[PDB]
Amino acid sequence: NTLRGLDVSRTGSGAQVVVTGTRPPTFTVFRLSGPERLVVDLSSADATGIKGHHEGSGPVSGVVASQFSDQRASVGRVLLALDKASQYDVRADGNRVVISVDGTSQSV
Repeated sequence: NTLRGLDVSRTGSGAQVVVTGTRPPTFTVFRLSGPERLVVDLSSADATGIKGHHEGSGPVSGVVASQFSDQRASVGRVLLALDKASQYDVRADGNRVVISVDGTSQSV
């Protein structure tokens, strides 16, 4: 597999989404509106997270995942419907890709 685990840490200051994988992931993150959404596209690996979204995540209303094929390769799209406006921050560390969804406060 490429993606081996997927974790969501809902908290009031920021919700963290973690995607763990066997190789460093190429990704792109972007926004959509009507409804407010955050979208992550993952290459080589298609990471799908589901049923991990708690009914009390202050940020994430829900998460849908789908993979599409490009030749023998696969692109996975993760879609997070939101409860409030976010400023996402994404960083990689080893085989983990971290996305933290902050509200409107970016630095203390």
